[PDB]
Amino acid sequence: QFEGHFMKLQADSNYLLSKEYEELKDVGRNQSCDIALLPENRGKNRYNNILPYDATRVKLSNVDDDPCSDYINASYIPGNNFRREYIVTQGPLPGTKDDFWKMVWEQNVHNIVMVTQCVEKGRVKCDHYWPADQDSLYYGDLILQMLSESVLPEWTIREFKICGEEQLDAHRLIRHFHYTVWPDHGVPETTQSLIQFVRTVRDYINRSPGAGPTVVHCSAGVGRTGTFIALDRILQQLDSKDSVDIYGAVHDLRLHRVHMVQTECQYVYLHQCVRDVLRARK
Repeated sequence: QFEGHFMKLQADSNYLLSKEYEELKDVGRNQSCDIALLPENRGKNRYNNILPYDATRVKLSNVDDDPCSDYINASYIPGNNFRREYIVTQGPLPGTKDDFWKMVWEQNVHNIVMVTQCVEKGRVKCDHYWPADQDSLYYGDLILQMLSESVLPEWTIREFKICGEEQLDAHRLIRHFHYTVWPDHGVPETTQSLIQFVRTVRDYINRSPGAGPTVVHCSAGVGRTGTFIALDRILQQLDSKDSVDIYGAVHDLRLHRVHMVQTECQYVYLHQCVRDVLRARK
């Protein structure tokens, strides 16, 4: 049934697909971002036009001295199973790296997804915010150590040990999934690459049932990040319900954070992924 739906959307040079995507443009955008606009938080945002909504931002534990110490450019995102299934965030800045790992710890994060390179087309997109070697490093009051690094053709998987400096016995294993082949222009050259990356991450998410939200970020945490989350949601729907609601998924993402699935081309790519999964099965 999806195949016929997608064919009708593509008819007349994607007329109905484009109309549907444009129907989403205003979704969620009347929500305030006043906290992110406070002057004390100005240096904490990578992009002026990509701020979390007050109603869905992730809050850090407040430091007794600074009233704006609770701020990070990050948003809760629902999935098929939980209201706070993901946390989406920007590529950390040098000045927000400690806040990022504080959020990871406080939110009980066990899986982090990164869908960007640190530098692309000579432009800085994300700071290298994890250890480069096997030696331990403090990020604020949290000790981080890279236990392993596995470089595969289309992504890299790292294992980190994290623990607070007070309770060295109460450590946690974190997995980091770095998608390394998103091209400098457009969307991935194949659907198979992001499908299989998503399936890999989801298999690890399903293995940590007590974990907090899965962190997902790119540079701004909206375009590639929203494509990853939408694809994760609809591949689960396809395997379970045998149904698929791409529009509803992107709509729900937009309610929680601006620009999720930021281009029509990314919206098309999601439809092509579903079509390709179905075709491979028929």
